[PDB]
Amino acid sequence: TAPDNLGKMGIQKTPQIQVYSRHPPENGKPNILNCYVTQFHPPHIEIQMLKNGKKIPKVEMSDMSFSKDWSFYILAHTEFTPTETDTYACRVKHASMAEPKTVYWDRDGGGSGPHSMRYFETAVSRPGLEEPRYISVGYVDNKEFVRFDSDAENPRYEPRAPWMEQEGPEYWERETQKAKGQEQWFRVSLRNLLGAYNQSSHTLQQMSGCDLGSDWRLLRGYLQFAYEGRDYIALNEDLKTWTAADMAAQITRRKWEQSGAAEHYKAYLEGECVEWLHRYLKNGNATLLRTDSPKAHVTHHPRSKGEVTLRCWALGFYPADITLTWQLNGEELTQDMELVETRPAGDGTFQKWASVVVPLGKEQNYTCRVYHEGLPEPLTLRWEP
Ligand SMILES: *[C@@H]1O[C@H](CO)[C@@H](O)[C@H](O)[C@H]1NC(C)=O
Ligand SMILES: *[C@@H]1O[C@H](CO)[C@@H](O)[C@H](O)[C@H]1NC(C)=O
Repeated sequence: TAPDNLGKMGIQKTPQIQVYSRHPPENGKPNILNCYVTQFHPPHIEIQMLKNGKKIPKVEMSDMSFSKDWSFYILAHTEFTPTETDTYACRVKHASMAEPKTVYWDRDGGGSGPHSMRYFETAVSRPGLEEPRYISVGYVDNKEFVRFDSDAENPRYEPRAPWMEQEGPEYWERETQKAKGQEQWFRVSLRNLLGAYNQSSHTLQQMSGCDLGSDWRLLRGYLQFAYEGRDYIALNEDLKTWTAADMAAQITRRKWEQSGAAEHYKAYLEGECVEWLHRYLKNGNATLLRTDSPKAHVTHHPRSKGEVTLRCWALGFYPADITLTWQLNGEELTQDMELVETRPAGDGTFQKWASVVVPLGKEQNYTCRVYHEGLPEPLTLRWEP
């Protein structure tokens, strides 16, 4: 259930690109190629996937999520069957870069833990058009489940997970009406903010949600806003007081203090947010509460006559929480270890790898350990000659 805002309001980051396959690539066998682009702002971006320099058709996109620091995520993926000589790339156009960036494919909560709900709301003012584009994405445990997009010919909240088909029409009508309210709220706020910062594209973001534990009781609630991808105002953990990021947001804070806005959101986070997440978790039991254990292996990458890189892979796991660690004769090497952010592999599962540089001839004294709730015991494995 989406939040409902009350009183209104009173820079570029270059993307990071990762290109990888869902399964270990075998020539002539079906697979999925992923292009995972993160940490960029503004959200507008153009992504193409290439095979031998040719645009690949029917590329799917997971759109319009963002992280705690307000920078945007996107996942582009397409099924493909690789062969030995083909070359594959991902080409990204973003306003933070002078020219397009091409990255080539190198062939070398959830479950039983805590749970959370989030609504990621973004309005972007467009120069050639009147109204801003307003998008709302709802998430349960890293899984998109609802979406509203004002660029739709008939804008409406739509189900994005199969267990939301269960909700009757009055649910969708009620959520959609909230979205239209939010759209007006964001539109007038964008106009106020343009004056407040004395400006002449612009972005306004909201993130709201509740965190639950394993007992499914409220751990913490959030309600935070950003302008131009930078903190503006956030509701503190007490759900009573506000933290303002600059002098403009201080004016908004005192206005929202006079009007008791914090209590309106406190009631949503403590009651509605918690109770309907419970229902979503139970309706989506088979999907959200499953555990898929990781399959793990170690690869060998010589770099000179004296040194080699060992990379510990974990594939096909759900939920996303996982711990990869390297050890040398029993003691852990976390400080001198190279990791990659846990990444989605395009089918509901996730991937991660961790690497160390070791002297050639001592590979057998290094061990990788994998911790995952889907594993009855932690996995221990080492490079196999
Ligand atoms: C999920 O479904 C199974 C089978 O229907 C049931 O036994 C289990 O208790 C359910 N889990 C939760 C958390 O509702
Ligand atoms: C390293 O590996 C070898 C091979 O098993 C072993 O003999 C040795 O005790 C291990 N540990 C150290 C500290 O050398």
